[PDB]
Amino acid sequence: SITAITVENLEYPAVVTSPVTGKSYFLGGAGERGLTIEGNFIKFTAIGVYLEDIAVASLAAKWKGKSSEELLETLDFYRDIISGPFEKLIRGSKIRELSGPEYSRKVMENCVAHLKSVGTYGDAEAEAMQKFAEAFKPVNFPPGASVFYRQSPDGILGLSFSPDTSIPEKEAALIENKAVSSAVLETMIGEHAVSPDLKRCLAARLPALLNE
Repeated sequence: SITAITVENLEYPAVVTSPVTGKSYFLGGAGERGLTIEGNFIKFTAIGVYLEDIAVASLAAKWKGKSSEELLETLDFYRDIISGPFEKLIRGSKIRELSGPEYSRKVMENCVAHLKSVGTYGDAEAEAMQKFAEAFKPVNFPPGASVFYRQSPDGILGLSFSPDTSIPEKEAALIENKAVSSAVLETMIGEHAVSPDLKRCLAARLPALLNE
């Protein structure tokens, strides 16, 4: 009953299933990301956020019967999405070929920013971020290539790279650290998140579901 979303010709299936956890997620939102070079916005990748099907039951309690605008304006709503007792899956597909180290540099920057910001950037998180970086080094993302972030509610971040746009069956690395595990999503729909495109999709699509 939920639609799919195509971003720059890169398609995001309405629903999906993890070959790693066997769980099922539904599309929460999609969008684009890039760089602004002298006023001009140059797109580089498409991003999508999937929420485990059980996420609805969880969110029902506090958000069933809210308006797409009430949601969009309430931070607590997104905190619940970020740190909800379910798995979240984030798929980044490239529009412009970037190397593993190239792509990772910025996101890692935002993750460290968020972590030092909320006072949770210790030796553990630093090392976790080095492992994070380490996993991208041997990789390259030609157009259409994807990166999958599996955010386990158990404080683990699953990392897997795909040559195309389908979910790889094995994960490249597992980052075991609570703070870091949510950092990535935090930089996309958190309070201090730039581009509201994903927040808007979430606020627009969830209401329907939270009623059935």
